[PDB]
Amino acid sequence: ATKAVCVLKGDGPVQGIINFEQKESNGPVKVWGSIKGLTEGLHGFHVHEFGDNTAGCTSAGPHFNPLSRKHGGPKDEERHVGDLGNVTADKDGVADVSIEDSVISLSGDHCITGRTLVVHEKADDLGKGGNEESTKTGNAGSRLACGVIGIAQ
Amino acid sequence: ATKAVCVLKGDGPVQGIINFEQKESNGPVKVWGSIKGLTEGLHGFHVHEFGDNTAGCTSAGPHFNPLSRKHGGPKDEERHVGDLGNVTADKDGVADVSIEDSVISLSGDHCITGRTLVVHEKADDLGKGGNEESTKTGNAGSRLACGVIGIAQ
Repeated sequence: ATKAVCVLKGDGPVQGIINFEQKESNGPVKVWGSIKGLTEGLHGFHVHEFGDNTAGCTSAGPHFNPLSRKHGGPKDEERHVGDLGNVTADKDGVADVSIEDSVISLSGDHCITGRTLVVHEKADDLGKGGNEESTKTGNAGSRLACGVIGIAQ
Repeated sequence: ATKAVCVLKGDGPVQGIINFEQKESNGPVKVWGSIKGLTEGLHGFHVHEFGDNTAGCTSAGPHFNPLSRKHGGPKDEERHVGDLGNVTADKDGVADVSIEDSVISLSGDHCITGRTLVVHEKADDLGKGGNEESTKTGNAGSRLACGVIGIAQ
């Protein structure tokens, strides 16, 4: 696939549509779209391992981390595959997403189609938060909204 | 042993959890779950082509038919990869699913992970209905509930 999509929905007002494009299978994935319903500021934006919503966003499980690295920001060398850092919501609760990432893929071993994209409660501390949690999850909080990533047209 | 899962949802009361499992790359895919909120009797059960929920179950597009074949029943040679027949709702609207299919897969050209499972309004006529529509969609009509097929634990 060269296109994927995620419709992000949760228990609250957080909702959004996230588009993925990877026109070259060994090039970067472009991530763009919008999320509304958020508190102002920074929110962690991760790929978790399972496209399982059988019990809400918790059942997506951990970060997508198949190389078993430690948690970082997307620009770190030491990062999970799913560590896509933060989106930023304006004063109106709207987050315009514009990410380019060379670690996630739409195919192969780092393929994220069939897994889950999560927007979290607070900001991802990009591994620099100063406690044990920071280097495992980024302290980003609860899961506000999520959606299994699907093959798009 | 690769596993997949689907949570079905729509604008109405139809809700279900469907599980997929394929022990071996060549082997049969086991499909199993429950669907509630259905009118008693038979409902088309199909894999549609995109994991796109952006406008409800309608985004999911057509049947997953990569081999351009006529619609039939799962038991038929001539069918869509997506053609998993009908599930049966009991008098209380509950469909118990236990299925084994050897044309869908969780890998390869015929992989359904990132695609959409749809439970339809009507019985799918299995291509044995006597009209032009029968042999495209099986006259299963409306999409009651759908969900992107995601990677399970």
